[PDB]
Amino acid sequence: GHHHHHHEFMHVFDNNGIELKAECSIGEEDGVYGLILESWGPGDRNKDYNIALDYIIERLVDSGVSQVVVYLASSSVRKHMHSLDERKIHPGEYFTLIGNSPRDIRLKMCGYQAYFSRTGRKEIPSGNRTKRILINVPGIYSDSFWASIIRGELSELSQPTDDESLLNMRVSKLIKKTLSQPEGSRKPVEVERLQKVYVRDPMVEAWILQQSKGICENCGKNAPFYLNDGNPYLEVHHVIPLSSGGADTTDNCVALCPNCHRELHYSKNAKELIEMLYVNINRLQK
Amino acid sequence: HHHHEFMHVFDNNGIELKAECSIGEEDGVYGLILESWGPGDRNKDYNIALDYIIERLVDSGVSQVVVYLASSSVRKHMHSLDERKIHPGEYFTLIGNSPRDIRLKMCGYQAYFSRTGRKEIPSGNRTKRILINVPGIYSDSFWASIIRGELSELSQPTDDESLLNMRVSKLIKKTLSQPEGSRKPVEVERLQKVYVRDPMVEAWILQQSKGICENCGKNAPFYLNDGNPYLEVHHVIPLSSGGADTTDNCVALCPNCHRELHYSKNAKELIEMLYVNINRLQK
Ligand SMILES: [Zn+2]
Ligand SMILES: [Zn+2]
Ligand SMILES: [Zn+2]
Ligand SMILES: [Zn+2]
Repeated sequence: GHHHHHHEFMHVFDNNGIELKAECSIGEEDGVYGLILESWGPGDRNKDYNIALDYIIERLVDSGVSQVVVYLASSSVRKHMHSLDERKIHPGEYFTLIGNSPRDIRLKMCGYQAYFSRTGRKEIPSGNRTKRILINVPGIYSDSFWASIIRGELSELSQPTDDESLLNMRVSKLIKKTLSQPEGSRKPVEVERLQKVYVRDPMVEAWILQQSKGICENCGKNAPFYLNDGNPYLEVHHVIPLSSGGADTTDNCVALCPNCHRELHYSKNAKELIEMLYVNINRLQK
Repeated sequence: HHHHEFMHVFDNNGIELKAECSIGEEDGVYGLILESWGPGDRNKDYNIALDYIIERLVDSGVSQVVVYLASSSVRKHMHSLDERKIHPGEYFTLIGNSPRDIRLKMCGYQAYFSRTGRKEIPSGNRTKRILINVPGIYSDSFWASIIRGELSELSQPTDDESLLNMRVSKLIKKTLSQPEGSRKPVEVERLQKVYVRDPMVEAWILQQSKGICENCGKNAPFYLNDGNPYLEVHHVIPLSSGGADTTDNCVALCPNCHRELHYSKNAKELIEMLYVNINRLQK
């Protein structure tokens, strides 16, 4: 319901539950979804930008978010830069929050905004450091997650949930802590849900599997196991995902073993392997 | 006002036969229009292609057809459909020991016609342009399945991942020309039934594995960002089947081993070996 009703801006709450002068919103823009922090304006409109950003980073880390992706989201940048790889403010595919304190992470984040102008990228970080920005956590499409980050009341890490992205996020943090044997649920709670899924083409899948000849196209190795019908098991992967508006065509699909298909989603060196395949496989067109 | 979807008849393995046809409507009659075995070996394997058609028609419930001559000479010189009908009786029935012997009956009737009209002595061609009509049926997708076999049904796109797998599995057997596909696929909001899952259970299981799988020995395929070893937790008795979300019903596996327990037929035996090796598990 984003039509006929002028959406009002949400404001980030401090640790005492009190509203900050720091406009924000939760939404999707140009294929990417997350928290859109509004810019520090002329005449001190969003005076608490920096301190509000400190709290967001703080709360993401305590909720188990290790890595994020921050995009430049002022109206000019989105016009003059059409790709997602270029609108991102930081080098590498994922900005990590693990290393340092929330202020240090923020200073750096605010710093990388200065390397942008309205035409494009600058030689030096001379620009403004308090622009409109979009913070993406990969895998997370939940409005309630971002709502809690703005609100300041977070869920406990042990909290059960139906969201599998939210589960993984919490586990990734729980692995670092010493866990005693948890009791669990002998009768787990089922829940009806809606999910968005794309209609896929069996011919594009089937064509890509035949051409592979049952060998993974990233690593050189052959398929791990065989199906009941006798065929080898690989998994077809869209190099430009369908969530990010990619095509369902043979010229951006690739057959991989389960392990490599996982590598390309989550690995620390995932940017190397995705470019590597655009050289090797000549049908793959970016 | 005639419409046509042009095709070649396919065999059971998806190979394009030398037997061009169409799903068309001509003079009110809608059906499969199989082109002639030509003057210079045009449509070489007409008779082969017609056997598949007769086989598929019988497989899909059709026992009766009407066959008209549809050559442009006959069209001109024979002025009613009733005289263009090759067989006596309202229908030609698809019954016999073989589709081939049925085809010989059907083509036997064709010999009783010249290019200009009906022939007193059957001394004519047995391999002519004909329209195979099934009155009552007006589906292109029905005739597409008669023309292309099971390959036309299996090629249909879907959101259902289980059905997408059944179809893909069967399409790997067939020979396939290049698909093209869609450059802007449609997203569907569909209903789903998921379970509320405990992250203490999952995180405990991943800790006690120490980065190695519980059916193959190997380490994690890659180290996840922030240095974690990448494995996947899987419920040995599914939550669908009344499985508990407990440490005694979970195992850590690499993606290869995870898919192996799901999609193999030999998975039902792999499960048994987890109860032997991993003595934590209860059932
Ligand atoms: Zn994929
Ligand atoms: Zn591989
Ligand atoms: Zn599983
Ligand atoms: Zn394994």
